[PDB]
Amino acid sequence: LEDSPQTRSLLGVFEEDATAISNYMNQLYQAMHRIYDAQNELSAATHLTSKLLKEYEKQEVMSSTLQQFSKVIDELSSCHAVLSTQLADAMMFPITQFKERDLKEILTLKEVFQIASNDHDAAINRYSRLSKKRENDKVKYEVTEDVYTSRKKQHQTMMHYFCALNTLQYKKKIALLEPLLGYMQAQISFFKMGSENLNEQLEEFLANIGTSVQNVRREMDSDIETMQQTIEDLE
Amino acid sequence: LEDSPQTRSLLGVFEEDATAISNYMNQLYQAMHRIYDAQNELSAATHLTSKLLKEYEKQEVMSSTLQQFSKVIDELSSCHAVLSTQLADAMMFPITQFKERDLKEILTLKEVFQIASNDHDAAINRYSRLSKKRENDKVKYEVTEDVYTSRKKQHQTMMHYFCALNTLQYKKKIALLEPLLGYMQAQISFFKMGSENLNEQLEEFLANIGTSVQNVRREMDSDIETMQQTIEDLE
Repeated sequence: LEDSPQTRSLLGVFEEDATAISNYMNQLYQAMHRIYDAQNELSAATHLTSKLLKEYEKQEVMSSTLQQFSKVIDELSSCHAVLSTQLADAMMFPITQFKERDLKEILTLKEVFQIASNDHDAAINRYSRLSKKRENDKVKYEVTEDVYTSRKKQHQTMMHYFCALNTLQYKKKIALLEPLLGYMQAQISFFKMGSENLNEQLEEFLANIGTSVQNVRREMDSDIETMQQTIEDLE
Repeated sequence: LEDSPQTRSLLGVFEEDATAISNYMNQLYQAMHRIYDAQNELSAATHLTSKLLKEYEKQEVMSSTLQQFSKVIDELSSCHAVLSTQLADAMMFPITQFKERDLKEILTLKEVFQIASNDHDAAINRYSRLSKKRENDKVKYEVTEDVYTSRKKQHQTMMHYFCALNTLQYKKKIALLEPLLGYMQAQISFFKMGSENLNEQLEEFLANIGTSVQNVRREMDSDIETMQQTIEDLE
């Protein structure tokens, strides 16, 4: 990449690609952010539900059954809370930093280059203006010098910008794969830990509660017939 | 429960207890509803993220890596979606019906009793009014008959109300245990199915992506030194 024409040409392609990269990563940032918010809210609601079950007693066999449910639910809420903090740290942080630091840096340097470029166009236009007239040896030297200094400035800001565009090609891949790896690793711990808490003893408990429920339903139907009898007698 | 005084007394206790039951179940309804909404949003955001990863190609080795992530994520989004529909059906439905049908029925019957009671007070007051004066054999018979019919009406609405208060004692237990059992059963399938999708081959894939990421980081650092050299030459 020997000269300015070629580099400027390649800069345009890197810039168009950086625009597509920004559009896709912003969409990914938004989707992941919805996952993060939902998992955070799900942890809080699951912990609130376990908290409420404990508060039942603050109005006894039911009390105790609710305590066991509350204990299992609190274990699952811990899984959800650890997953939330790992999603924030290993998934949200990387995609957020790519958007807030890298993509912003690209726009900033693009603008610094735009201004240095406007400044050089002004010097070239002023050179054209002063070329059309008989004038000072001094202003001639100055207008020429301004072309050189404004072009050097334009070139330097262009390369600062092109270097970041080139590095963006790498950050793009890292910022795509890092949050996905972080997300997946956190899910593996969450499903494994949760799944172990949900054992065969817990299933025995659930089967028995199921039976307790069917029994209450039967007793209800039977006591409704007594109460209807009691109503007729009182009438 | 031989007579009206006793029954009315016991009705007051059932009514106070129904008020405490409504306050607690409404709080439980609200907590569970937050769990339901969060799990629904989490399923949609997880499926949207897998959808976006597939769309990457619609701008190749990255393409393929993103496809594998998208496949694993779509499997987890299926777990989340089945859990959502089971939470709606086995947890939200029972606590919702207890609140929208049972608790509402209690308030309705309580009001029907309140009006029948106001009507009897009016007949008793009218009996007092007509007792203080020399008047018709007919109005006397009528005002007496109105006391009897308004009291019978008051008593019947009272018993309709007391029977529902008594049955509420059973529904209360069923509506507490049913959603909790439904919730827990759905969680067991979700963690088991999810956990199996997250196997040792998937862990091999993740370890290799981790390596791919560290390699991109190295290549980046190295290509940045080349680009800085290229910049100096172009200047």
